[PDB]
Amino acid sequence: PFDLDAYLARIGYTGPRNASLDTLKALHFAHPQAIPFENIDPFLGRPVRLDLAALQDKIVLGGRGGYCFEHNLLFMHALKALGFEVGGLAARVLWGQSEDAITARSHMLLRVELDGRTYIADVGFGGLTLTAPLLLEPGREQKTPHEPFRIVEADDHFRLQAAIGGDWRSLYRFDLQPQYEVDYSVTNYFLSTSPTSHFLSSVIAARAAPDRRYALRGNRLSIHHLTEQTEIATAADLADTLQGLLGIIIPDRTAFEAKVRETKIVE
Repeated sequence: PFDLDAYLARIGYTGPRNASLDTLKALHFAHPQAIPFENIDPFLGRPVRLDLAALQDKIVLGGRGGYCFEHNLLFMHALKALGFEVGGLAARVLWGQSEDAITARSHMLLRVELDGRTYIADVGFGGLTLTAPLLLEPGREQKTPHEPFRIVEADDHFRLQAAIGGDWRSLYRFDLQPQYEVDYSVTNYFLSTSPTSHFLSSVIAARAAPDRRYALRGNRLSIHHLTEQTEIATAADLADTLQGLLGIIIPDRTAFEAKVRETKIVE
């Protein structure tokens, strides 16, 4: 039982409620501005629950954010409640540098079928949040409220890329294998509890705005203008940046400052 009314209020959406491309675009823009990307719970060693009541409690009622499964499960339920035809996908993250040739299928996105065309939707990528749905058409450069994006087709996957700094940079790679909640729950368990997850060893946060994007990785704050960099020197500063600048909830401030020391994010 999904509370569509509460969700649209959480994201500040007052437009028409229907299963149109105009609506999908307004939701895709509004969601990552209103609901931050963050791993506060995993960083603090608390569990991430993916069931729908737990998601609404945390994010909608509780005003918090989340990482990809939390964002995209939520978006999926809302789109389904609005009457969109929607399925889960999974992706391997290519953004940044990995110690793996092939990285794990650690990211979730969505496919949306609109008048017999396939779009992808993804309001939960931490590296760089997409702010518009994208047509699944290889090669085609697609305008969004922020950067241009494109999907390229390789041997047996699609790669989503964004135009950043004059380069096409790959966010992740995916195929069309369908994913269900049970599949995400396995990956979620790994990412929120394995000592090998970077979601446990550091803070990762992001939020979109009209003119800019905010990104925090550990002690590095970046503001990307439609690019200011601050290095955060202390746990108190990190917490103030999270809570003040980024609108992120820290549910246990002393456990937070204590974790920041253990991980030496700031040291």
